[PDB]
Amino acid sequence: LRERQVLKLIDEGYTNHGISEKLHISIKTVETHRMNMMRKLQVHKVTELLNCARRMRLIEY
Repeated sequence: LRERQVLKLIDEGYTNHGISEKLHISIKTVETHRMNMMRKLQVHKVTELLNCARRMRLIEY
């Protein structure tokens, strides 16, 4: 739910600063989610996992 919304925006690009501006000033809170998010799909980091949700690995848009 929470890791789905972020992983959703993250997939479409959204480091943290943006997430904090979208979700709310809580880059820290995300840090906790980022970890869980990875332990959900089983990746590594938000960056690596970001591509997971992407499933393209282009980084063009």
